[PDB]
Amino acid sequence: MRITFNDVKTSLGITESYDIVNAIRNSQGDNFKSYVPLATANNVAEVGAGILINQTVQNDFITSLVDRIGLVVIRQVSLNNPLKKFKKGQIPLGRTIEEIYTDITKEKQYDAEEAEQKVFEREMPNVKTLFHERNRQGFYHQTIQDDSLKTAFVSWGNFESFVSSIINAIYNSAEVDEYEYMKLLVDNYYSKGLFTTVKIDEPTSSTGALTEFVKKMRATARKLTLPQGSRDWNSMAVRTRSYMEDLHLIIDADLEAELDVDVLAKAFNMNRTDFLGNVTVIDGFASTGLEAVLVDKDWFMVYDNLHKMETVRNPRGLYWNYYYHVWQTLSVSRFANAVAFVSGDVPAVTQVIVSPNIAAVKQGGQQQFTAYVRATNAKDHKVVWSVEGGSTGTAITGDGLLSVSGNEDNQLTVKATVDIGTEDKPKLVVGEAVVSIRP
Amino acid sequence: MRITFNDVKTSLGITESYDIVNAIRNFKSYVPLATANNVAEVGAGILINQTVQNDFITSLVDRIGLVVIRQVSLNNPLKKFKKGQIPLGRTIEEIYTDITKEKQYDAEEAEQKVFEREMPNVKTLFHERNRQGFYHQTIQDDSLKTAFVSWGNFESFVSSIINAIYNSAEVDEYEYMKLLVDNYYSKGLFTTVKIDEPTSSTGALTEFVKKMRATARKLTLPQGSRDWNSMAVRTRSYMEDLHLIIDADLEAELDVDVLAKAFNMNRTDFLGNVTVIDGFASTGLEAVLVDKDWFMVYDNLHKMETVRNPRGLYWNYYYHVWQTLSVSRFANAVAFVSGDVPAVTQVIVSPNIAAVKQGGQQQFTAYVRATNAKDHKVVWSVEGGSTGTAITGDGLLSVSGNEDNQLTVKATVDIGTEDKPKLVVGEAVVSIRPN
Repeated sequence: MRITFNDVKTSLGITESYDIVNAIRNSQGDNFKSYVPLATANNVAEVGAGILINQTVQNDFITSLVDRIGLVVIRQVSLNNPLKKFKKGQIPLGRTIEEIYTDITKEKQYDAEEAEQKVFEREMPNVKTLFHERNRQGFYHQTIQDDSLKTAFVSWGNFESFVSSIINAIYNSAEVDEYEYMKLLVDNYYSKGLFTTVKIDEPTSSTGALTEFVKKMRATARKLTLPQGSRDWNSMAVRTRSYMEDLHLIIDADLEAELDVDVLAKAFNMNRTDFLGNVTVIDGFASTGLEAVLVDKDWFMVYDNLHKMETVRNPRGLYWNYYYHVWQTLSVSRFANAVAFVSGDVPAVTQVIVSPNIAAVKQGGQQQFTAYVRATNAKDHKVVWSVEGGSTGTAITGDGLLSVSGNEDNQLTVKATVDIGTEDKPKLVVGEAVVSIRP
Repeated sequence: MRITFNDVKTSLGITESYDIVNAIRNFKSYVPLATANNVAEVGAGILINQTVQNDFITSLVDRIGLVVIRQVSLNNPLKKFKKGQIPLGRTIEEIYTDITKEKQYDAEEAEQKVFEREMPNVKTLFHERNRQGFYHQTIQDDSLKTAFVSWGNFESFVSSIINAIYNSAEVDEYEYMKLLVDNYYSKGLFTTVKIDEPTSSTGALTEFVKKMRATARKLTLPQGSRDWNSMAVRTRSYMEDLHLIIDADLEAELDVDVLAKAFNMNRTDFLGNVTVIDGFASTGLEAVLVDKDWFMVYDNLHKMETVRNPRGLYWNYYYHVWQTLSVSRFANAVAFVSGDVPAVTQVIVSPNIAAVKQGGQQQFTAYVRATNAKDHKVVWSVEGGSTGTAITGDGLLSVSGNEDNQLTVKATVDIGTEDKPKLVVGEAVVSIRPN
């Protein structure tokens, strides 16, 4: 075991542009005339960028002696996840999380004559539930041959520094992967089309477009925080409210650079033009038309289940193995407000939602379904209704009222369809709910 | 085979939770020492880091499982054949003085000789069979984290990790016993009795029951039989010490009653004396009746050893059980076969191995284990090879002088015909000492 290299030049990963060493020596009033008086310029130009591998150099006075290393420096770096503030506590027990939300009811009219026989009747509350599952299990592996690593150092201080460098690199890898996994949530959430999209033209195109985007964001942020709530900003179409201090706007660096260079510097009373909520900056989104995402604090459903470290020793090879196990759940809540602020060409209708997604109806029972259409334009749309139960005698009317025949037992799917395409080229956006028959 | 937390609770002198592990291992100031309702504290302390978790789980599984399994494997139904650790210096040999008559009082006859010895102890060697194996099982970190929610989950986890190994070992013990019985029958030291397919008809069943009763009454004769047993050494057995190993089909066909009435016991004390196995896989063997001291087992060791895989985040624990099985050559053992067994099974020489001088004589007698009342003649051969060293037809062997080799007396019985590819013989070693 003796690794040795020979016949290597100090220009390995070098792609020269104009050969400054030659450019200096032939100048007549050029910009390089300042380096003409320099005597030992060639050596600096040769080894001024460092070298990748070093060879044994004999001393210039006594050739028997060999020049030695005079300084050893070990570089360290620490990396962090800027989205780590969006995390929550640990859940050591269980692999799933259940989320329950209850909605508002409908007002009735006072009637003493009819209150004398319907006293014991019942009204069922509107309650919805969602589930989140554990979806990340990984580990990081590193080996350390401390016994054979002693030949590379002459001082005991650098040995533990070098091993701690690897130990810290493990955690740096974990942090980087955690950041990427958290960004993947926003990316795939936009990919699935569950965001509420606001159409802007282009941020980095003109000052007018930039200030129009600012106005649109301000109006949207104001609309989110109304005391009576709204159903236009969450994928579950429930009446919810958000607070100004809990609103986070995620943007990229180019956007803030354009903002503060163009419209913030030249603005008297700049507090009337800047963003409202808490502003976070990242290195851009993977999606095409995404510019800035406005979300609620509760929108994130990230949890960590396992973070452990294990060590193994090999008595034969004299080395240590380190394993770092990380288990996590990555999820997003659909009960929180979320705005996409997209700039490219978007469809007229993004999605349609049926308010009751889970139904439990008896054989002769009835159910009511309401449809909410997320449209990107001021124009309206019409919704058609259909049932794929499979049996005869059951059907739903145009207003979403269901009638079920007794002599049937199967899964029923209620589909609401909206047509957004032109004639001869149909384009449909559909939403479905599952109904279970009870005997 | 169905052991639960009650079994470990009775095996140990404790109830419910225990802190002996953290008392005996720092590790003390890592988990709470209370036996109160608190379980989140103990769970967090156990799972606080991998070193402590591994130490606790290893100590627990090793010590507690060893103690519990060793306590519970000695209470199985076949415990009367089970002994403790093997005694030192066993010499793997059995010695048994043959019971003889008493000499009549005679002063004139006695005054001639007073230092005369009486008889050799006609001892033999053990028939042994060693066993060593392991089972091994795995436990995960998930179903250790999800075991401290309530105090019942922990005991359920303990029972789950014990029961599989315990029942596997209990099942394997019966198989090892069956293989030992099969090997003994293959050797052929059982004394044979002919029956005819007890399950073929109801008459065959009652014939088998009557034959079993007659054999038991002959075996339990107070005066001694010498007819049974591997070698004719005149041993007697008692009624309550007879143990029966019978096939599953035959046991199912037979009723619990009348079979017990064939002996002097009544059902309740007969279920503990009858053992049922599924198949013998040996020609036509049906049921074997052996003495209580015929079969013995000594447990060399039991051990639990654990190792953790951190790449896969789990543990493996191995249970190694080593023990030896022995069968006595002086105990009664009747085979009760049904088939085409030869008329003569084996000829046995009573003197067995003997020592003689260069000019002595020795008397050899033989016992033939014949399956029929028809008498068979025995011919004596000297083998050996010398001049003047010969054995007559009555079994008297005379050793000639100037002899240096070791001879082997043989007794042969012919049960063939004009073409006789069969020969039953019995060998006897005679060692000569110089005069």
